[PDB]
Amino acid sequence: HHHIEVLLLDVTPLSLGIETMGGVMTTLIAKNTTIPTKHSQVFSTAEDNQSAVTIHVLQGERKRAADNKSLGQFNLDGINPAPRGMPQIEVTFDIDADGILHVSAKDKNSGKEQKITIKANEDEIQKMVRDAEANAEADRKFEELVQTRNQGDHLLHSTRKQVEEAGDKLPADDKTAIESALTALETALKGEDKAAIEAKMQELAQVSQKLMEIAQQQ
Amino acid sequence: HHHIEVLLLDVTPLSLGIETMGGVMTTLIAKNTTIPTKHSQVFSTAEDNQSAVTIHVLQGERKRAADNKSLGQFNLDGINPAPRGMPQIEVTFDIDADGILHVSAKDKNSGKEQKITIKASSGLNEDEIQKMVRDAEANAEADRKFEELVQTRNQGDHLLHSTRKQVEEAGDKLPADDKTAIESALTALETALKGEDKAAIEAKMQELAQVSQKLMEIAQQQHA
Ligand SMILES: [Ca+2]
Ligand SMILES: [Ca+2]
Ligand SMILES: [Ca+2]
Repeated sequence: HHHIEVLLLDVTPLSLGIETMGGVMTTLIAKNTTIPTKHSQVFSTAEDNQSAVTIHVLQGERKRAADNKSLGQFNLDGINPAPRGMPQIEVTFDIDADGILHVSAKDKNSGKEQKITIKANEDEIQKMVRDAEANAEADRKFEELVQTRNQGDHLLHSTRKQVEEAGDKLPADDKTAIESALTALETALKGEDKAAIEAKMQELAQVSQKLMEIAQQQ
Repeated sequence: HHHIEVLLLDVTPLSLGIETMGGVMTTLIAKNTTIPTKHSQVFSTAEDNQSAVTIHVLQGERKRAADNKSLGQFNLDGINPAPRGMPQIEVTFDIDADGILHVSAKDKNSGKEQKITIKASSGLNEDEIQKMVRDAEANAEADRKFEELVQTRNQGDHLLHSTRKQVEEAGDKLPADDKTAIESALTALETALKGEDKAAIEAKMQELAQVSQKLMEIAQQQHA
């Protein structure tokens, strides 16, 4: 008989994750995930030629990083120069039967690896859960906003880089409309309105058609 | 000394897991998990001295394994003899940036390892994805009931086998009335396991506990 059975030794009381760009908690191990378990996800740099990243370990159901429990922090340095998004940093959360959490960060290109060990009531747990359930909508809105923001900032930077290396190819009126749309996006990014930013991204995208060809023709 | 960001925004459309004992889907990677990601969990054999396990890979939200889509299957052979629950088999689901799912299984005692690669589009299409979601919300209560029933059944099966082993395990320092009453409770439990009622089975487990004091004592002395 070829059957396999689930070992259930324990469950996690709260979500476990790391802080990512925009000050948001990104979950590696969700609440009520069976223990022992090993989850890992791949992340990247937020800047061109960024040489190091900070892993800030968080516990809780809130979306804003400061609104959760801070478990620990460590750095991964020696990341080889590359555009943002290029380096691949694998972050692993490993929970054993002892309930002891191990967090590691590993660069796949350079092989460099760093890690920490994190040790460790019901009233505080339930307070965190209730507090999360009370603010749930604001938290969701914040999360979506952050994602939209990072996307927009990316769009802004990339479009400006291609505009600078475009000339003198890129024509007059196109460059004017593009720069105006870029300014518009930049102002939208400071706001709390997700829809306005989506709108500005779309607007910048619709005056940007020629840029693609120009960069492609070399 | 700067910010770290999510590499891809892509997420898994449906849960990914394997079939476990009782024909139930156990999820390794939940629906809407960001990619690339790697999840691993430890499982074991369901029978004594079992030499192999079948890893049956499933995609979907249903609790009955067959109600989900089968992605692929492979066997992990060469498992050294041991009681059920003893071998430690680590199953890993790894989705890369390309969205390709790699499933591996490794027995820790024997070091044996087997794996398969599952391509995208060997899963459900967008329409099928939405259909699966609807079907799961429609059947959620029944699926949950089936799942709980399966867990209860497996606990009961364990108790049955273990108690019968204790009788087998010496096991006749056990007197007249006791062996009979225990075997009767075991038969009652075993027939209850055939039923669809979780509470009835739990009841038979407790009742079996009420006839087992002498077994407990004898075994306690023999081990100690
Ligand atoms: Ca099975
Ligand atoms: Ca994960
Ligand atoms: Ca950060």
